[PDB]
Amino acid sequence: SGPVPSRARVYTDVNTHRPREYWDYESHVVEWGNQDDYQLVRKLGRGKYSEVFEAINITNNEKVVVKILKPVKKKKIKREIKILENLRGGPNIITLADIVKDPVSRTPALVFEHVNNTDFKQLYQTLTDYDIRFYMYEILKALDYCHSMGIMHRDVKPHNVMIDHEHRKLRLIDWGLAEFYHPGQEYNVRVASRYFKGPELLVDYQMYDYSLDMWSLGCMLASMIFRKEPFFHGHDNYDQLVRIAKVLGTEDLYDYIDKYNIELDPRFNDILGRHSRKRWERFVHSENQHLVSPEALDFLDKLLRYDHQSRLTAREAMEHPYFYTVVKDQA
Ligand SMILES: COC(=O)CN(CCCCCNCc1ccc(-c2ccccc2)c(Cl)c1)S(=O)(=O)c1ccc2ncsc2c1
Repeated sequence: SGPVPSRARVYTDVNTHRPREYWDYESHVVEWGNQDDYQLVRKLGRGKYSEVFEAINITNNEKVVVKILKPVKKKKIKREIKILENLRGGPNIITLADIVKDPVSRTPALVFEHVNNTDFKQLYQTLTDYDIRFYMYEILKALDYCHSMGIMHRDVKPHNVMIDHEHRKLRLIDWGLAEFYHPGQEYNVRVASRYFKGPELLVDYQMYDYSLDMWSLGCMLASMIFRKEPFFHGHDNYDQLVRIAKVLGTEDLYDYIDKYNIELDPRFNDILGRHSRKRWERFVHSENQHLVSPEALDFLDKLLRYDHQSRLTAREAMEHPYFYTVVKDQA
């Protein structure tokens, strides 16, 4: 039998209609810029595959961020660089400015345009319904753009969204897990961070697509409006699907595995159990009411859905009533 195949409801054949070099990144030659142009100022972060530094380009004296990579397969470095190049100049997409090798350490280093990230202290406590609507709109601009350019990000989460609230700016970053959509293709499922993995990942359904991104956007929206970070708080990959099941109910889950004839690790059968889909109102309190609205919950419900094929698209999301004010305040 085997799993039932799936296509993407949108942007399906986008990459097919492009020159192979667009998506066949293994093909891609990298021209190394001059590592002496940049001097590193201070470390900004550390993140498993990369370290990040603020640095200055002594050619012209512009501030800049350098991401020094830890060893990864060249094919994956190529992949990140091609996607960044393909996406450069796109809405709220980080801008890759240069690529440099240390002459000795041989570690590759991506250089980006400087963007400031306002502290999560000043942010979280002062956001308000409006600001969240705004920035969710900004994220959807990026997701619709990358999806329309045949790319799925595969690691949407707070840590990969930078907000410069002084200048009401937002950038979607860390494209090192993004990959190109191709109809037919079975992809690796152990991608994204645990709280944001869609159910397709958790059940080992590999023929997924851009729709994966929309699940994690939902996971973000959820923890913002209910102020519950992370929203689905699983202790391991299995229990993660249990946390979801405990909100979205087990009935819709099994319908999903049936529709796509997915083989569930017998392990899950003894852990999922029987659960009702919960109404959103039991996550609402006094402390968070001000972010929760009928439109917020309609929007959220239409992202957080086991069946990838039935989640909103990025465009659909942008057209939802939840954003009616941000689309008018921007015209
Ligand atoms: C390894 O990474 C780190 O150590 C942290 N980095 C930056 C990440 C900062 C975390 C951003 N979280 C803020 C955030 C994001 C989204 C929301 C939001 C969610 C739902 C609705 C509306 C908003 C919120 Cl509240 C906060 S970082 O290293 O310094 C850094 C800085 C600049 C830069 N430029 C290109 S890559 C890069 C990396």
